[PDB]
This record gives sequence, C-alpha cells and structure tokens, in this order.
Amino acid sequence: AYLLFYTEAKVALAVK
Amino acid sequence: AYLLFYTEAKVALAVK
Amino acid sequence: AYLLFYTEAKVALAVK
Amino acid sequence: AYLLFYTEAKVALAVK
Amino acid sequence: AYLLFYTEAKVALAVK
Amino acid sequence: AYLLFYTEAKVALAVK
Amino acid sequence: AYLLFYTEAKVALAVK
Amino acid sequence: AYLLFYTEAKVALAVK
Amino acid sequence: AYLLFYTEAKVALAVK
Amino acid sequence: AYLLFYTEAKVALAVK
Amino acid sequence: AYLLFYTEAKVALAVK
Amino acid sequence: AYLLFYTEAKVALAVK
Ligand SMILES: [Cl-]
Ligand SMILES: [Cl-]
Repeated sequence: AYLLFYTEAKVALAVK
Repeated sequence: AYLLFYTEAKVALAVK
Repeated sequence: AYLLFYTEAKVALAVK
Repeated sequence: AYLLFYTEAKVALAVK
Repeated sequence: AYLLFYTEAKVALAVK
Repeated sequence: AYLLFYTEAKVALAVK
Repeated sequence: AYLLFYTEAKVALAVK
Repeated sequence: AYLLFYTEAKVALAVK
Repeated sequence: AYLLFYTEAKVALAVK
Repeated sequence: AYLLFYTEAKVALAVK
Repeated sequence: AYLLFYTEAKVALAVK
Repeated sequence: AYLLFYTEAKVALAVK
C-alpha cells in the first residue's frame, strides 16, 4: 500500500 | 516528532 | 509487513 | 541478504 | 522536514 | 556525505 | 543536494 | 522497482 | 531475523 | 541516537 | 541490480 | 560510529 504524505501546516500520513 | 505504526486490517500511521 | 522504498520520477515508501 | 524495515507497532530492521 | 531513523530497543522514524 | 530521507507532498533522498 | 530518479527502459540516478 | 538495502562486508542499495 | 539495539556510553547491537 | 545512511564509494549506516 | 557510487570533482551514481 | 557487517553461515553486526 501507498504511504501518502500530506499537510493538514505540518506533515501527516495516510495509507492507501 | 516521530511516526507511530498501529493496526487499522492493515498497518496505519500517525505522527506524534 | 515490510517497509520498502521504491521508485516508479519519485521515491516513496510502500507498506507490504 | 536484504536489510528490510519491518513491522507487525514498532519498526525493526530485519536481516533476511 | 527530515525523515531520520533513530533508536532509544527498536527503531523509530523521526520527523525533524 | 549523509543520505537523509526528507519530505516537505513527495519524499526524497537528500545528500548532506 | 538531492538524489533524482529518472528514466533513461531503466531507472537512473543523478545528484542535483 | 524496489530499493532494498542489501549485504553479503559492505551494505549496498539494490534496485529490484 | 531482526536487530535490536541496547544502549547505555556506546551503542550495542543484539540480534533476534 | 540517529541511524543515518552515509557515503564517503560505499554506503554505510552511521550511529549518531 | 545495484546502485553504484563512484567519483569523477564530485560523487556520481549509476545503476547496473 | 557506524554499523559494521560481517560473516559468522550468517550476517552479524557490530558498532564501531
Ligand atoms: Cl556520555
Ligand atoms: Cl566465517
């Protein structure tokens, strides 16, 4: 699965 | 901060 | 699961 | 052998 | 920010 | 030189 | 600087 | 392709 | 197998 | 302590 | 394949 | 310091 890095600012992650 | 791994049933991440 | 770097460009971390 | 990051959560460096 | 492996034991991924 | 993963979003390998 | 991945077929690296 | 640290001695980055 | 670290000083490397 | 990849060529894993 | 780090001044990369 | 890999048949480590 993908580890997506995004900004909610500061860094946050999601897994897909 | 550091990345936390926990179980969402996949692995899931959080930044602490 | 394994945390494996990969490329397609970008490098990214996969959860396998 | 491969040096792979691994998690069941903690991460460990696995020597396969 | 840097993604830095560290130990204090297992390893963890610091976001710096 | 150090090889440091980083992210600002993409991840990349910095050479320091 | 950072490591670039690009396709020249096969993936190749450059330091930028 | 995967980027896998590897060692038989030196560590090396394999591209699979 | 995987590596665990044990530290006090200087870092020590137990294998499992 | 940080676990940082580096290269002077070979890659190696530093303990900082 | 292997990522190679070679010197030519500065450090350059090759995949073989 | 840096992690040293050697052969004991398996891969073993030491901190130097
Ligand atoms: Cl001290
Ligand atoms: Cl031997």
